[PDB]
Amino acid sequence: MILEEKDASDWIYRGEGGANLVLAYAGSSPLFVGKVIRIQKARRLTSDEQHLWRENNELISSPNKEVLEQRYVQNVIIPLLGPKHVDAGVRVSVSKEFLECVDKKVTKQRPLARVNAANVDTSHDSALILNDHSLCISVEIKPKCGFLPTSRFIGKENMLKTSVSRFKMHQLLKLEYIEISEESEYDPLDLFSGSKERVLEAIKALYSTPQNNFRVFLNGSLILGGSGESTGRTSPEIGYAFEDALKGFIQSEDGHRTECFLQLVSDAVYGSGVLDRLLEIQKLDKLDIEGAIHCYYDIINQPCPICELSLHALPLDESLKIVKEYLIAATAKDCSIMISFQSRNAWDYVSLKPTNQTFDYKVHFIDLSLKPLKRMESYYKLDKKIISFYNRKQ
Ligand SMILES: [Zn+2]
Repeated sequence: MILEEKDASDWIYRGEGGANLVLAYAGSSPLFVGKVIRIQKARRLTSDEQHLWRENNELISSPNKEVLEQRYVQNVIIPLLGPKHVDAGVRVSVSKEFLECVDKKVTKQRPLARVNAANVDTSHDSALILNDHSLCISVEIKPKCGFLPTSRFIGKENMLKTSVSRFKMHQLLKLEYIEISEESEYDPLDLFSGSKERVLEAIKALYSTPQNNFRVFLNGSLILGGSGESTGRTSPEIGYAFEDALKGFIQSEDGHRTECFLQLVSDAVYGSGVLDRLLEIQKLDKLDIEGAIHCYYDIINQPCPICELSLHALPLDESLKIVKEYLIAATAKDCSIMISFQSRNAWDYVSLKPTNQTFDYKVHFIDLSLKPLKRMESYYKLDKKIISFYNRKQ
């Protein structure tokens, strides 16, 4: 396997983040049918991190960020969340001339949002081939953190943290900085509750105010939510079009499909059990950032600007493990959930009782980033800004 210039006519632009481009397969080859390709963009491990991750040697010995992320997903994440819901991808060889071709294609096809985005990195010789999770109604949920901290290291001035989800508090700061059109009714505690009624309530809230937490795809094309944490509450107009976009797929009368869809997503999520395993990893944040931040300053060997005498007394081994676990928690807190459906016709699944319909589903965790050690400082600063603002507004 080696991709090159004539193969580049087989891939269409799908999307991108800050670091990677995603192209979908448009060709015919039984090899890449239902596959996407992840290509590194140009930009322009540290020893501490190498010391922090020393346990997993392959990770520290990775020659580039692509390999680093794959092995983090494969070697650190998969043992925690299980292979069933995580696709780490298959590395493929790529030629410089393939990449140079993809470059020209991306600059011509990128949406307006992305017209000045970074070039493809043409020095690279590898890309990642992954299953297309959109291929089918696809539902992407960014759930955020689903528990309330109880930590001893949370001081008396910050006690609302013990009472009010980090998400709900953040909404107020977002609304202050004019980043959202209004407060979302979504509560992660509901979604992670293990309660059927509460999950459905969460899904309805996500549908109503998607922000950047709820997107729905038809065959990989956005039919709800999308670019705009800033885009507002689902309007009559948007609601109506979405209802119609569901026609044929959900077999109910005009106007009733949306409610069946929401039920379907709710049943899939609760049924799958995927939130429980995710919640466990979020809870690898055992101390709260207000605890874990002290351990951080002991790893980078610097006086602590926060000072918790006992956290600084720990042996180095135990500090490394705590930050390590916080950082893995941070992956789980910031990942997304992709639920893919297809309807069975009369000739893992969910049923709708009024419809008499059946739906295959698959669930994957996506967006599983390795968090750089240094980010602890910004984890702390954001945390301090969130609570003081909520405190100030109470
Ligand atoms: Zn300290």
